[PDB]
Amino acid sequence: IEALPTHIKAQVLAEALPWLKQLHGKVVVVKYGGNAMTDDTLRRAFAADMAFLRNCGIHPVVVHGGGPQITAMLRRLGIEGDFKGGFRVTTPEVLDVARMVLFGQVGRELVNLINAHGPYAVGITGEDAQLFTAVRRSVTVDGVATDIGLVGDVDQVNTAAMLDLVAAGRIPVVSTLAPDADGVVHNINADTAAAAVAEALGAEKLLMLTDIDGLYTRWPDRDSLVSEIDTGTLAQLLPTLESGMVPKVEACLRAVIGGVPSAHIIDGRVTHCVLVELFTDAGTGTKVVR
Amino acid sequence: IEALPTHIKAQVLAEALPWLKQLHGKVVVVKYGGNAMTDDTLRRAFAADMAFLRNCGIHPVVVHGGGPQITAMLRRLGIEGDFKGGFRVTTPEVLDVARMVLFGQVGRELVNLINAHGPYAVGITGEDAQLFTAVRRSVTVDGVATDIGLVGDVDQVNTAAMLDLVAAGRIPVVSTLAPDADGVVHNINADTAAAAVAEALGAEKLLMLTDIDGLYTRWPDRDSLVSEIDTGTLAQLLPTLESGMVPKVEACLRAVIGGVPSAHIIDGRVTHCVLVELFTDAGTGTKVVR
Amino acid sequence: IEALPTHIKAQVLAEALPWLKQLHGKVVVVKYGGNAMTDDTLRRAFAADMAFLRNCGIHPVVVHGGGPQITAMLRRLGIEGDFKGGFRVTTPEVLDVARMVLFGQVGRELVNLINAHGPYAVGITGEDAQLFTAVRRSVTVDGVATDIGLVGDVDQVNTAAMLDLVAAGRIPVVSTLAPDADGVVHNINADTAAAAVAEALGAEKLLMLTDIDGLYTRWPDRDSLVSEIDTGTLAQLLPTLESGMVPKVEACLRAVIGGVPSAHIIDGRVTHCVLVELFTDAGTGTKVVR
Amino acid sequence: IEALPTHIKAQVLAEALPWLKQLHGKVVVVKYGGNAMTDDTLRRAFAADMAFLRNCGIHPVVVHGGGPQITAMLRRLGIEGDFKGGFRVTTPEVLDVARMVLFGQVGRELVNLINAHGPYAVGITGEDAQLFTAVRRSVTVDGVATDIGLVGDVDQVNTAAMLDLVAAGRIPVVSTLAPDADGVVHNINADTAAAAVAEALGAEKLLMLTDIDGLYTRWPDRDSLVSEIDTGTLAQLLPTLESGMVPKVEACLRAVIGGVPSAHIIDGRVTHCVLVELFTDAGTGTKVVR
Amino acid sequence: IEALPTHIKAQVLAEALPWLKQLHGKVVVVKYGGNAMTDDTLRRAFAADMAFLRNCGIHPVVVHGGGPQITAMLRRLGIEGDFKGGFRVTTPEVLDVARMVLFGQVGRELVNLINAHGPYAVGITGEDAQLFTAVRRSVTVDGVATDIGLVGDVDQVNTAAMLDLVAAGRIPVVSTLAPDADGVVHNINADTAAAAVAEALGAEKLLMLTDIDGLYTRWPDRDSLVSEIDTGTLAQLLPTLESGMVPKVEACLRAVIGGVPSAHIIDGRVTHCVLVELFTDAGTGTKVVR
Amino acid sequence: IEALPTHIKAQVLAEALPWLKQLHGKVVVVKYGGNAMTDDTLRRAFAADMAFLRNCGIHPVVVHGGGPQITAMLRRLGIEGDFKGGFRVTTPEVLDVARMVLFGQVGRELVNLINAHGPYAVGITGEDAQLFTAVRRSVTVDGVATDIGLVGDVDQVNTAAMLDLVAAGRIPVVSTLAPDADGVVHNINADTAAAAVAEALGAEKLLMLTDIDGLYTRWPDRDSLVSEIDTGTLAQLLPTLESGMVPKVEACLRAVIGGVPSAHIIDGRVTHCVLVELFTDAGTGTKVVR
Ligand SMILES: COc1ccc2[nH]cc(CC#N)c2c1
Ligand SMILES: COc1ccc2[nH]cc(CC#N)c2c1
Ligand SMILES: COc1ccc2[nH]cc(CC#N)c2c1
Repeated sequence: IEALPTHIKAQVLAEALPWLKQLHGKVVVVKYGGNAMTDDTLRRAFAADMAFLRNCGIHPVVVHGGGPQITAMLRRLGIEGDFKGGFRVTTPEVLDVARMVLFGQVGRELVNLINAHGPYAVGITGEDAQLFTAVRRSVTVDGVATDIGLVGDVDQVNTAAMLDLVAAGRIPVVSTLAPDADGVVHNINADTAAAAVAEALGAEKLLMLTDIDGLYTRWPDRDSLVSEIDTGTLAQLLPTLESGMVPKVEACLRAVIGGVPSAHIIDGRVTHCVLVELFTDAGTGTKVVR
Repeated sequence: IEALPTHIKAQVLAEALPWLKQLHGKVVVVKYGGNAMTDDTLRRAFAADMAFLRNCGIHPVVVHGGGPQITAMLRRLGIEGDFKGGFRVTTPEVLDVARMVLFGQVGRELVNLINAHGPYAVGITGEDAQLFTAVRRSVTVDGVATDIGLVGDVDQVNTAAMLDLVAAGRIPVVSTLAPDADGVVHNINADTAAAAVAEALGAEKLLMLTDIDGLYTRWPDRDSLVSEIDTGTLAQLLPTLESGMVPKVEACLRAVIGGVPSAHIIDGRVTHCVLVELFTDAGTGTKVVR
Repeated sequence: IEALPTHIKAQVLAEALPWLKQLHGKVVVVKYGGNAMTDDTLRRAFAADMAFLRNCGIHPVVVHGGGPQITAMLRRLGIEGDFKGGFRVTTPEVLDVARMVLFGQVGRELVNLINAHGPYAVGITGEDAQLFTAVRRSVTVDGVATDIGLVGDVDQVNTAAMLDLVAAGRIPVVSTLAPDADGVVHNINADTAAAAVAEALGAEKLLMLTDIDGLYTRWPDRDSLVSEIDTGTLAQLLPTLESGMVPKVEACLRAVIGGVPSAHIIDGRVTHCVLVELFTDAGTGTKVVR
Repeated sequence: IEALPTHIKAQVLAEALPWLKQLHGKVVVVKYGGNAMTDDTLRRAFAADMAFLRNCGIHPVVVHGGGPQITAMLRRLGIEGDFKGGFRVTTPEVLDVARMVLFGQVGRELVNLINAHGPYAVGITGEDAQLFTAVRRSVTVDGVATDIGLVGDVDQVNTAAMLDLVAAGRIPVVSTLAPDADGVVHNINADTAAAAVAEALGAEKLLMLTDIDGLYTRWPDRDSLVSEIDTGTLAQLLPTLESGMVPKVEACLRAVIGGVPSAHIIDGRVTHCVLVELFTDAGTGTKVVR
Repeated sequence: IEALPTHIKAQVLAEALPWLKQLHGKVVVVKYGGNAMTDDTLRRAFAADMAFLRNCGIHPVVVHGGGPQITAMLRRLGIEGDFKGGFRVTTPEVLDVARMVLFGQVGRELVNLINAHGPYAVGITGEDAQLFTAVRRSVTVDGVATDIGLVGDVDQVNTAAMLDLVAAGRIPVVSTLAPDADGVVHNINADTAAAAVAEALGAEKLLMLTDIDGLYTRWPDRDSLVSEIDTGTLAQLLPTLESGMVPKVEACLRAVIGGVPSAHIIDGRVTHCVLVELFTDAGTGTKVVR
Repeated sequence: IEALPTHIKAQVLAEALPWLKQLHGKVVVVKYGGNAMTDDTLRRAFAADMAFLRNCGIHPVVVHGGGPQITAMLRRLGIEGDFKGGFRVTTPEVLDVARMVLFGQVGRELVNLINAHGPYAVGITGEDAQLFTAVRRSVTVDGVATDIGLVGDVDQVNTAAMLDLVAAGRIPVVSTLAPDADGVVHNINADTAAAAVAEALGAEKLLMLTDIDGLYTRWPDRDSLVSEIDTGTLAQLLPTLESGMVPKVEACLRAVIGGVPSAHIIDGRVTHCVLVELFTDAGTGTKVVR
């Protein structure tokens, strides 16, 4: 990268100014998952990008999944799954394992990676300082609403306490597990939790790290890819998308309808995707507005 | 407990005043382990006692072990141990498991128990916000100093950041794992870590929850039990005590020599031991001064 | 009190937790009078109980009477009383004496007693920093409303300035004398003033130290005594009670109707009554709610 | 005062600027006694002058005596005096009376007078919030040091707590009674206490209201009067002055040696003396420096 | 001024108290121009008067004109004027000169004069920290509304940022030039700007330094001069006054209608006019209320 | 700039992180002059670069010259110069013009340019709030020290007040004129003033905008250009450099000897030079250390 003239190194920097000003002093919630989380080079760049934001006076908040890791640990422990539709029933035993893996393993990697750049990252769940609570969610399989155990949605968020942490110059790394109103800890889908914290905290943007270029109208036509779309005409598209796409899209809808100015679905496989989406116009993602 | 006259209910309350005043606004570090951690009734009372302290304007800081739990999980995972002397070699694989169990399991139970009383408890390791670092410790077996993997002592403690958390009305529940200077996470003996945070934070007292009445001069003579002892004549006794006793006693020495006014070894098997040691003279523990 | 097993010393302490949490950070106004004020052992315990509250992070505010002391000083000075019904006409001369005795004698004893435990207690009247004002009250004798001099009710209270003092960790000891709108100092009935500060400050509880077990429905049937009663059915009882009882009861009504959660009439003759009423269920008092 | 041209009304105002700047944000301790305290017109002007200072952002602190009032009350109460030399033995009974008169009568008049201008004045003794302590003083009669009861000197002053009160925009009116180290309240000579608070608080000036023009070298030569004098050559004069003069002069010495820039002895019989001494060069007083 | 008895030096000082209290902690906007700005003795006294206010804890804000100075510099530069009616067309070239003279010359004199008394004065325009903006004003000549270049009225005022400066103990010296919404700097009539800042800042008073005794009903009858007048009956007089008088009077109307308690037109030729108007009843000015 | 792949737009951004972290929360003093000040495209980019820094939470402080502009205005005014050696004698008349041009013209352009990006820029001299003072400097011509009027060096700097302005999120644009100890305003060489504020404020870096590539050892050998040099071996070179170079180099020496970590001489003719020097390694400048 040394053979690039110094006068264009300058212009790409200067073209970040309007987004630097837009984002200065603002909350940005980032849901992190996919291959940006399993490849060492992508995950290092993500950590560095969160340190970037922080050394700009932007306030990143990180929400992480970990689905495959939970599966692998359950298998190492020889815990037999029960399945309704294609969901695993989260028994008390499976919650324990899930909590142990998300907060004790996956979140620790990200904290330590970010903290190679400074004393920034701090891991939390809904359990810590009652930062947020959960309500038992139910799922519908082949038409009928069914219970699949200790799985919930984010209920309410201690907005104030949360915003103090970011003000101290700290980056919350959020494992999505939280008590219900009786203290019973539930596991929350990370895409959903991200949307819910973003709306609670009054975030400026919600970034979705996903394993695709962006939202395709009529997959797999290459002509279908989109830069930007509103909630109205997005929700009208929701019933068509592939199974894996629904969660990333419903979170974008819940967030932007919730008042977040824009939610973004960007390519977690691109190294430094967070930087390209926030500080350049060459975004491969797709932006969502009302 | 209803058949006790109301005029003696009053006196036992009034006799807490001199310790309430002594402890108001002060840091108390509590190392929690043993049966006060595995029996539901004792562990609930401990949680309630930490909420007590906090609703008095005292600042409890909780440091927890978890030795047996780590063993059990390693066995469930079929991870083969390597042993020098009688210590397990903490490989990278064993650290991961240890971190996962201490922070993702054992610390979560205590956080949720305390948080039945309010939004108080918050789990941390040395990794979070770089709250403290570790230095690789070595051990001596049958005379020779030997390496037993990623096991360390607390190196340095972010005293300021730590004291802000307690000031926000929060109870840190500390899992004793911390980066070394190269970011490599080590597991720290919980008795040692407790002594080290206590000295760093300028704690007023260090409480040691242990599975005994107190320190016996010449075990097992019942006539040997002691109420109070200084560092000088305690250190002269250290080479005699049973293997399990050394860590609880060396931490008391490192802490009180470090400037902590008094370290206490109290009976974790007594329900509400923390209350009896802090607010009554009927302590079964043994106090340590210089 | 040493022959009581250490495991019950613990339980009576632990049973204070729910009231400690309820009262942490809250204002409690205590009207102090009667024999809890003239016996050295009771008055010392009261002082110690106010230091207790303060070393729990509770905010006590003390309002005191002094009726008998004023009488005695007037008699020592040979000041002749004028009496309408059974009230003394508070002339300018009698106000001076009253102020001198309440603020210069009775309030000083309590300040010095409390301040044996720390730099806590601070004496004030309505005159100091204009903390509250008075409006000339009139009385009805044998049916007709009559003037009995410079006697008033609390008019308005500098709520903000008052709440700063408690925040500095100080215990206001309030002598109930205050300017009217023309600067003319009036003497205010202490039971009434207590109710009025309690409502102004948003106190959590109002404690009434009185010389009885509690409120009797149909005195002197022992079967008449009550633990708890609301304002509606209390006010319906007011026209029956003994002359001395009216002031303690009307203050409870004005306070709980004013929004104070509960007012209490407790036995000032019991040593440490404040402790038993606040931190035990063995209360001899009687609680008042709406 | 209306027949004075408006162009000289202006100049006398403008000539206050250098003292306004010198005194802005500074502590000025004023000992108030004498006829400036017994004549209604002088005492009203003094009150108004303290409100002046405060509405300039200067920090007045008022210390008051009351010797004659104590005598009169003791006589009304028929309390027999015991006298060694010409001092009254302050028995426990005489302390009580003294405290009652100084704090409950004399200090109340001044508080209410000042508070005709705003919520400024606040009465205190050493007892309140432990603002200062006393040490038992002894006196020498006809050569021998003799005990004359509960009379002391100011020992130590809670400088910080005191300076917070002035910062809240409050004027402390100080009755000079304070606990000794065992809680035993003593009466302190007001001239002495004034010097001691002035030095503790780092006052800019100490003002002494006295019943004379100023310090005369060789009284009663009119040619003897002085504008200014240092400590060295003042102390050399101390053994000559009239009995009543010693206390006003020793306080000036203890204060200016203590580091207070200048102590002043001014004419309490002049209406608005405080204003003339602080904001004009036409001072009748006498200034003291090192 | 030394031959004036010290007892009347005192009374004129004491008669400032009610205005000192009224103005303590309040904003006073002063428009400064005329001969109080060109004579060295008057301008020094004005500077000293602003230091007076500040060393009383009053918050002066200074707005200055400079019409004649701009003319003189334009003439020295040989810049030819264009005139519609009797107004100069402010071209880009004339703005530059105006800004250069007002902010770089006239405002510097006043800053340095005030700052002989302390680190008080600070020069600003609407350009600095976007403290206020301008909207292009038009004028009506012989009946028709006409453009006369880059001349505007104060549009909106950064009230908060402005009030922080005064709180730091600083005196803003305001040159009345400000950007429009496109960044194009305009020159604002100083009388108008003064009224607009006064209303924005919630000033207690607006002082107008002008070259006259006060507002005459039917000039030049000496019997016409007035002490006080409301907005209603003032506005009904506006169409009659001399050309130079309109701006001083319309600003008084815009300010007092805007909520400022009183605007004053005082005699800038009297040395220390600000002092006489604020702290004496011998005002030659004329006060305006609703 | 659109034809550049998005994966290299990312890398140049990511390579700013180590300088972003180094500079976060730090003071950077920038001396601005030369063609970066007279060409519209360069001066706009400079303004934008100062907004960049500010929207990163870096604290820029701008010091500006204006030599040629002063000359031009003096010539337009027909003010005859007096010259000793090749310096103009700054008479009172020339100071006035200099102040008027620097603060009223040159500084206004930069303030308005920066303030197109937000309410950031604020113009000051040493006169405002006494932010810094000057001491009359003398010059040596052909060997002899000679007076050339009201020209000085920065004497002392109100470090605290200055650092508050930057903390409020404001960018001081400094015209280098300041009072001496008698209030007599002097003109200060801008290169010198920049070095002096940088050292006073504890700046992290001093940036020098100059019209060259960088410091040449033996000009004009192209082989002479340097990236980095310490003070020792730089000072040994000072006696050789071209006349225009001395001021830029002596300021670098006074600053880095004064404790500033690094001073930089960079190419004001490169658009966005500030960005390239601070956030890229492709610097054309030359860095100075001890
Ligand atoms: C109050 O909310 C929380 C929750 C978890 C936390 N971990 C570390 C900190 C503070 C630091 N450094 C913290 C705060
Ligand atoms: C502002 O209200 C008051 C009234 C009386 C007081 N006495 C002592 C203090 C403060 C201390 N320590 C105080 C404050
Ligand atoms: C924030 O608004 C402004 C505008 C101009 C200023 N000049 C000097 C200061 C602060 C100081 N000392 C200042 C503040």
